[PDB]
Amino acid sequence: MLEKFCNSTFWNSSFLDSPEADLPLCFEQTVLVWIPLGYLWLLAPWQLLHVYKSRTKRSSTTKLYLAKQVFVGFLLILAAIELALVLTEDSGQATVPAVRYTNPSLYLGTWLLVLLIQYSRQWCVQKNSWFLSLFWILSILCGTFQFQTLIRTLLQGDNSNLAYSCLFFISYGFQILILIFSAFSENNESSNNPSSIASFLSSITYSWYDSIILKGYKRPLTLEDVWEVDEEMKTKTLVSKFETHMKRELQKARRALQRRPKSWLMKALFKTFYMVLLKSFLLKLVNDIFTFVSPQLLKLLISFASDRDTYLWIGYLCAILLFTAALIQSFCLQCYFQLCFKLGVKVRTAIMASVYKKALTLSNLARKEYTVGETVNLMSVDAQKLMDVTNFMHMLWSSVLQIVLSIFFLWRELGPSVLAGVGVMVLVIPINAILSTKSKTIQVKNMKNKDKRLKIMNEILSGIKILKYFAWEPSFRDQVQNLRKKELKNLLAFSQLQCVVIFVFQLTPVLVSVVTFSVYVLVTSITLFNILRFPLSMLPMMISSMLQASVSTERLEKYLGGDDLDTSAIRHDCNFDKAMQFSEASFTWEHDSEATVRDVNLDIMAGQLVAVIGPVGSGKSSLISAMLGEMENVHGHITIKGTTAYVPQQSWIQNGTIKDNILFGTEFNEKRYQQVLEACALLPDLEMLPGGDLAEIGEKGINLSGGQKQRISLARATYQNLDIYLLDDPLSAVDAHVGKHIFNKVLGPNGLLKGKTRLLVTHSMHFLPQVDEIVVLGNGTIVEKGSYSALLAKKGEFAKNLKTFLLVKGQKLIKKEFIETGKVKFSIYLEYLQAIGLFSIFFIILAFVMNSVAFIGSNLWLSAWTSDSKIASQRDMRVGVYGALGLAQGIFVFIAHFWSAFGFVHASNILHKQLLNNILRAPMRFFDTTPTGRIVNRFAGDISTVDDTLPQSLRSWITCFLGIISTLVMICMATPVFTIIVIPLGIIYVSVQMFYVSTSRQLRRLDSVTRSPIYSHFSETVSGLPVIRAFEHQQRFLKHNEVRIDTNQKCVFSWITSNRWLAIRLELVGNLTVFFSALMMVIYRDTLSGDTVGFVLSNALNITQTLNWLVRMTSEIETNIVAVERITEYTKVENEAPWVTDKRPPPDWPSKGKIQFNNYQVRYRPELDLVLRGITCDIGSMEKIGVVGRTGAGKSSLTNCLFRILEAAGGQIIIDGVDIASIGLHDLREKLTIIPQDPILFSGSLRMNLDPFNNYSDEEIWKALELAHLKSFVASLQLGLSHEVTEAGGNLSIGQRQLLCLGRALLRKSKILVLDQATAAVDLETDNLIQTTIQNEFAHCTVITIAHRLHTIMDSDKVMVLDNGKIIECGSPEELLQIPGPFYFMAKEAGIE
Ligand SMILES: Nc1ncnc2c1ncn2[C@@H]1O[C@H](COP(=O)(O)OP(=O)(O)OP(=O)(O)O)[C@@H](O)[C@H]1O
Ligand SMILES: Nc1ncnc2c1ncn2[C@@H]1O[C@H](COP(=O)(O)OP(=O)(O)OP(=O)(O)O)[C@@H](O)[C@H]1O
Ligand SMILES: CC(C)CCC[C@@H](C)[C@H]1CC[C@H]2[C@@H]3CC=C4C[C@@H](O)CC[C@]4(C)[C@H]3CC[C@]12C
Ligand SMILES: CC(C)CCC[C@@H](C)[C@H]1CC[C@H]2[C@@H]3CC=C4C[C@@H](O)CC[C@]4(C)[C@H]3CC[C@]12C
Ligand SMILES: CC(C)CCC[C@@H](C)[C@H]1CC[C@H]2[C@@H]3CC=C4C[C@@H](O)CC[C@]4(C)[C@H]3CC[C@]12C
Ligand SMILES: CC(C)CCC[C@@H](C)[C@H]1CC[C@H]2[C@@H]3CC=C4C[C@@H](O)CC[C@]4(C)[C@H]3CC[C@]12C
Ligand SMILES: CC(C)CCC[C@@H](C)[C@H]1CC[C@H]2[C@@H]3CC=C4C[C@@H](O)CC[C@]4(C)[C@H]3CC[C@]12C
Ligand SMILES: [Mg+2]
Ligand SMILES: [Mg+2]
Repeated sequence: MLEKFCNSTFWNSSFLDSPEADLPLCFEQTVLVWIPLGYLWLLAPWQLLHVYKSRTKRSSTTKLYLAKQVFVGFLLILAAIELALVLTEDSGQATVPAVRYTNPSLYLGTWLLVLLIQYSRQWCVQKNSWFLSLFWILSILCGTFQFQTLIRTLLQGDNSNLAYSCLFFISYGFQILILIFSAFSENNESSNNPSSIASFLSSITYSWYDSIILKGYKRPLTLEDVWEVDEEMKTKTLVSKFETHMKRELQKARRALQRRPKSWLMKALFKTFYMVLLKSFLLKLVNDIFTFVSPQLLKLLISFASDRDTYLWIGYLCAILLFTAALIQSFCLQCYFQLCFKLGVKVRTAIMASVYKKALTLSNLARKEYTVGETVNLMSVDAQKLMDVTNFMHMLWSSVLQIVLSIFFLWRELGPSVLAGVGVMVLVIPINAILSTKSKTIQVKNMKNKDKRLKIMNEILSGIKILKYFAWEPSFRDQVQNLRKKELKNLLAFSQLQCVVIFVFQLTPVLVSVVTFSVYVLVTSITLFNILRFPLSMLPMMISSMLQASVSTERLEKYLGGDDLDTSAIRHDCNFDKAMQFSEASFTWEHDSEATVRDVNLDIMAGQLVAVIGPVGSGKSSLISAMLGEMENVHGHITIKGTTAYVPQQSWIQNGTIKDNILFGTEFNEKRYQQVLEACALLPDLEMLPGGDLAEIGEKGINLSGGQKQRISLARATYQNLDIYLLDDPLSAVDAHVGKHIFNKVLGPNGLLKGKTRLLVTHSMHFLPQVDEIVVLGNGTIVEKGSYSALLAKKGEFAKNLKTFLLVKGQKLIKKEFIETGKVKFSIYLEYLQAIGLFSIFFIILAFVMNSVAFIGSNLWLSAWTSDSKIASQRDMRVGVYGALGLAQGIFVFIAHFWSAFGFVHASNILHKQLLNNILRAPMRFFDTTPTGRIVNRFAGDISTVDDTLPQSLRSWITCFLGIISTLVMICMATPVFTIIVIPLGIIYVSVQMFYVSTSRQLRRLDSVTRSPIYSHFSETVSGLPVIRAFEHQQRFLKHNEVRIDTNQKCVFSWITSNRWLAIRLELVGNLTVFFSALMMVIYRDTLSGDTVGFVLSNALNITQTLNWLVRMTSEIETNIVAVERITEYTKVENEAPWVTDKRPPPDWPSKGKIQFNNYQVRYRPELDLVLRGITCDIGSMEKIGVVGRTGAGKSSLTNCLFRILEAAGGQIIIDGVDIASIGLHDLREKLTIIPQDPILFSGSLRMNLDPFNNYSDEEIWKALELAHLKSFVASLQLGLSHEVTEAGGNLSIGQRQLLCLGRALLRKSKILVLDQATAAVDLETDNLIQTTIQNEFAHCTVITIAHRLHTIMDSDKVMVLDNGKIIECGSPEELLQIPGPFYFMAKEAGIE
């Protein structure tokens, strides 16, 4: 009874039938005033409860909030006085309408709830939310109509409720004012990111990002200028949530394998993030619905102009509806896209952090498979592939929806003829199936080859000094080139298959459209067909994305399910009688191989210093590692009471100052720091360093000697002040004086650690009498355990062994990475295109043009065939000639794509070859100054970007440009002056492009400079896992990674937002221009010719869309070319001396050994000082000489300068009358042999490590191995010589590694040989045997020995001593011992005389 209540008519058809239309007022006084109010009411309580949940604190009284409350209150007072006037009018003995009395009460109750909502919000972080703004917008849109009819009525006649009309006008004015005041948002004393504090109208258009883009345009950006991320998007929250879900899923899925890591990391990811997958799904449906509604509005508008007897308001209503629909669709799409992209960033960050966290606790048997380079791949290429699958996920289902709905409209117009089209769709299926199943395995092969290449590259970058000392560059260059060739061969086939898929996808719709009407027997269309082809053109991108993502997900899931390390063997009982107990323990390094340590049982009380001695390969370090628990238990248990401290045999040094390394995360003191430095005799050397204590060290202690590194490690261990100390040979690199001082001042009967228990493993019998108990290990088991005197009395093996024995100047090292500032130089473009090949470009451009001309000719043929040719064989031919054009355009887009694939690969090949070749020829300063993180980043991320992203962008751009050229040519076919409307549009589109490019490019560069500190930190942690796990400093080594990941996330999020800002601008501009063009033709409704206004609209839409796409394609191209620009920098680095020069020495150049220095001077860097000065000496023919000096004197530098690693700063060195500075580097480094101080071994097999040239047979290798005392161990191995060695030679002990190095140097049989501490970790027996071997083998040679053990140096023709780079004494050892000097005192300290 609506009519009875309002005393009016529900709806009159003739009311709007007149040219002037006016809907009934009571309809508006009801439905229009119900929608807005109800929305506010039935939504209010839920938001009230939400505000109640998040009630934390009250903000200050913002002037804006007070003003808005005052305005609402005055509106409420206006409603109240209107109600009072209504009551007064009704009091005059009359019957007022029900609506006139109910309305004011409804308005009063509404304003009251608004006041509460506006107030309650004061307690929330966002003062203006979507609720009120949407309510205001709905109220304005509803009240527009009422105002229209009311004012019309007033114009017709003033005899009405003028007071009512006036109060309604002032009320509508309040509503407009309130909305205006709402979009404003105060700084709310909030200096954080303005993302949180943002009005809804200012948050749907990204108006809060204008400041960053303005400052980027004014001046180049800076890392400090990017606002920090939101609280939720930090690393810790995602890490915790994903860790919980992944652990639950892994625990659930591990039980299945028991019935037999099967299938997970897809359920866990879905379960962790399933809110974000719902909002995007909801938005996609709305976007699609608006996408299908808009064409109907356009068709109705174009049909309006067909008849000239229509009304006036139809066109304006259609234009307004079109504008509103386009705006809403744009806003929904942008939001949907941003949601998809952000979840992509969240999942990437979670994966990276989880991978790093898992890397800390992997078992040895599982860590032997994944090295540093392989894992660095998983946290770069694989994780990035997962970032790219989120954008094309919902479009899978969305495509099927749009296809089905569009097909329905065809059936409406035509009949079952369109239906038959599904048959072709059925065929499209198996073809994709066969092509995809065939292309999946190629990605796996490519991933494996990339893993191998990076594994080789990392070790190459780590071992640069030995490569140069040995001149092994070309072999490794060829080794890398072969793998690159294999990888490119694999990638080519994948590119071809992608081209075939694209061809099929592009060809199918044309034949479908042809066969739609092919069946003549049977019985805007093309517009929808074209629309329908849009969701059926980008599917190949979807297919590639999910294939790559599936392979990545498989390889990560395999990695993350690795075995842990068992710890239920080392019981930490604080309540223990002593401090160490072994109940017949037996541990093994491998899973189930032979037990390295067998049947060990011993116990040592607290405060006892015991020494562990034995032969090479006995198993001492294995025992200490078992104590740490790095081996797999087999039988027994070990009880440990207290903490532990570790001093590894291979010293590990971090990056930073010496003070930071010594502290190792501890409160700085003064009464203990000084004591530690002085006791470890690290004081004199520290004084000589350029920066003193605050001197930068480097990545692996490159800027240090061996003794300095060992003493730094010992000082750190003694400063940390733990309970149990496990020293593994800490007095090997130092000489007699320093060793005696350290033993008498740090660890011994009277030292710093006089109370803590000490367990030291040693090879020298000098400090044995001052110990408490000694143990002699043999074959992994204890042979004899007793005190010094007892063992000597036993007359056992101990007696036999003893009888045989008797910023200021140079603090800043690493320079900050230089970031190009400004535009990208055209030289980069010229270089890249030149690599692809100029001729190849010509063939493609010509082919794509043929596609366009055919497209144009095909469209012209459509135009001719339409209109019935101005009113059946001719018709049959006209219908028939469509597959010619379709097949033509398909084969043209095939040749273009196919031809491009061959080119891009050839370019990626040339670029990588040039980069590798140039990097391999840099000096040592560049290698020691920059960490390996930057080089690895350039070798992996940029190469992957060049391989993958650039082609697609470049192919896409050429399509768009030719598209406009074609569209422009078609438009200019007629209406010649129409070309003018393009110029203002061109300027408008160019302007936004020349304002967003500056910020987009600089954000890209900043991202690729903040990505390396993540790789640079993952390499120094893996190398020092035992120290970290022994010192229990694990929780500290994760906050650094979290910070380093958050820094990169900060740049990535800001980049994605900038893309959205540009789109919402370009789409708005296109909407506005399209709407403006449509209205003008509406005004000219009487001057139209043959309704030509029909197509003038269709053309405008296509033009704007292509223009918008191009302005988006060009920006991407620039940001991706930045990657090639960053690659190019490492191609023009300073080079060393020429490898081979015109000056060529004759064969057998070194017929004798007559090295003769002459006042040699050398400095390591041009900024540092001189390390060698006044060196004048002579080496006689085939003379055995020995050089001995205190640590830091420079002996290693002296023997290093013979290989031209450092250019001479004055003076010259001659070898048989031929100055060294006049020959090629490979003309000298080739003829000499040297065994470096630090033994470094490559990966692969033992044979490859012995000679990576295949120039020797097996028999000579066996003989050389016998000569180096390695026959027993090698023969006892399962595989004779094909045994694999882990990276950095972790599969062998130090003694075996040194013996292997000696055996390797024993093969080249050169003329000049130099020893550099070849017996550092070798027992005296083996030392004597190898000394006899060297004496009997290198008789016809010149040998230089650098050994701190004077036993070997005793027999030599000349003995040289060094102190600070200056030779002090020189002469025969007998003369030096006879005359009281430094050598006599050194020998007396050694106790040999
Ligand atoms: N990381 C490892 N992986 C596998 N096997 C290993 C590993 N380290 C050592 N081994 C095996 O254990 C043997 C003994 O090594 P270990 O380092 O314990 O001996 P060591 O006597 O302490 O050596 P050194 O005297 O050189 O310090 C090796 O020869 C090798 O067979
Ligand atoms: N790569 C380097 N860069 C800069 N300075 C260096 C570098 N290597 C060494 N030095 C400086 O030269 C000093 C001597 O180093 P060097 O290795 O030549 O001494 P050494 O007496 O031969 O050592 P050791 O006796 O332990 O073998 C170092 O203490 C350091 O001050
Ligand atoms: C407040 C805003 C949103 C209103 C938007 C619509 C406005 C511009 C429209 C709606 C109704 C329109 C009026 C309808 C009828 C007449 C009578 C005619 O003899 C002169 C124009 C005049 C007076 C129109 C002026 C423009 C008008 C007021
Ligand atoms: C829907 C929202 C967004 C906008 C509403 C605009 C409405 C109220 C406007 C748009 C076009 C207008 C019409 C345009 C032309 C005429 C013809 C004239 O002789 C009488 C008024 C009349 C019939 C107008 C009435 C008001 C009108 C229908
Ligand atoms: C309402 C806002 C949001 C959009 C702007 C709509 C504009 C284009 C509409 C609103 C009112 C309209 C006018 C209303 C009345 C008339 C009188 C009629 O004899 C000729 C058309 C003319 C002159 C209309 C032209 C178009 C018009 C000005
Ligand atoms: C199939 C492909 C490889 C054919 C080659 C296309 C060439 C001619 C195209 C592709 C990308 C284009 C570049 C894209 C972006 C810019 C930045 C702009 O500020 C100047 C023009 C410049 C530098 C373009 C020059 C022409 C260009 C290099
Ligand atoms: C849809 C609309 C808002 C898009 C219009 C593009 C606007 C944002 C662009 C187009 C031209 C641009 C201006 C072009 C030139 C200058 C002069 C320079 O010294 C300061 C920036 C300034 C003042 C630019 C500011 C941004 C600008 C006004
Ligand atoms: Mg050892
Ligand atoms: Mg040395």
